[PDB]
Amino acid sequence: SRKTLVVTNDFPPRIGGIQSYLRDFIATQDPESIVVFASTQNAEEAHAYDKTLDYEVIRWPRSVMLPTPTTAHAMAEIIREREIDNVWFGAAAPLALMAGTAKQAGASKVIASTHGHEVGWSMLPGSRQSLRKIGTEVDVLTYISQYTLRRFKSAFGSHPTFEHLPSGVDVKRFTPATPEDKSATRKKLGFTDTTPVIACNSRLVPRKGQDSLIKAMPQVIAARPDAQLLIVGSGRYESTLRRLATDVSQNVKFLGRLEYQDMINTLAAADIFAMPARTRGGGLDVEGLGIVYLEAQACGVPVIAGTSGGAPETVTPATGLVVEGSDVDKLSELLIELLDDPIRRAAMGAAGRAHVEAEWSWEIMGERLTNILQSEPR
Repeated sequence: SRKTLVVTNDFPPRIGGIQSYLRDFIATQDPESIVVFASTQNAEEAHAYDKTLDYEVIRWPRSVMLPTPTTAHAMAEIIREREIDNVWFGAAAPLALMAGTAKQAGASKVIASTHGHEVGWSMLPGSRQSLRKIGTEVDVLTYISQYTLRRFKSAFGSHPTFEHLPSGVDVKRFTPATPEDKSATRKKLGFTDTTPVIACNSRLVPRKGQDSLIKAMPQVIAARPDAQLLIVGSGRYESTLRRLATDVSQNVKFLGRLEYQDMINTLAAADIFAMPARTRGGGLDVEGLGIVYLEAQACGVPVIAGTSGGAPETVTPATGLVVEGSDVDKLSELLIELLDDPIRRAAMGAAGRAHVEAEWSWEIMGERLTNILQSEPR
């Protein structure tokens, strides 16, 4: 059994995408084979959280962990003292620059995780050479999607192996609603069993395409006058969305950021999950993990996904439809068609559930990580 040190600037109790990603992947592993070396944003909250866990977390008493000589030496000391076999950098850039030190300290395998923003036109000076350095010293680079892999090109060079490691989804928490619960959820929203419901769970930013959905609504309600769009989440773009929703305000609900279970109940009672993510910000504002699509499929709800980044990779033609987010006419058409086709929706939702069970659960994804951490070095 190989022992892994996870070196990361991103770790709970701080909330975020990489925090959730690492927290959940670590949880799939044998706790005796895991040590975490993490930065500390709040020392009292960090300590309280670490007490709940069954594996060691060593806190670096800095808000930000940086690849300095003293951080390198501190890491090296942990590698020697805890007899570490693997060093897994939670984010490749910049911390995986300490990979050389990790190996000198006794680690026989270095893994580094990418998240999709390492390569782009806003890259800082020195960054391309850093990615090369990281590449030569890292044995396994994990990547979240085929899209990101393509975007890297040969930035990391010829040494590392690339392993696909997207997020899993908790298929026990996200689960299809019973008819009774679905009816009760709808009643609490002020709807009935026949109300056409489109749900969108996501941060309220232009990228997620809540604006596209709102703009499609006039056409959708012309076909289905009682159709309801549920916008679940919070973010800077809220006031724009509300402005955009003015002339369809009776058919669009802003539910705010909902409590976890309430959000699941709402998602599971919907007819369609729709998030037509589009790529913006000169190509730099792109969809990464697409977790909301996985959650929807786990709840047995048909999905409308955008063409942005790795979003299409989370669905199959059997579970969802991919749409160009900026094509509002095509979006409303797709929405109307699916709302008029309950038989297909039931089949798409059923296929959605089967798809996440077979390829997206934390049990399935956990196996991939176990292989990376427990295999002999190349």
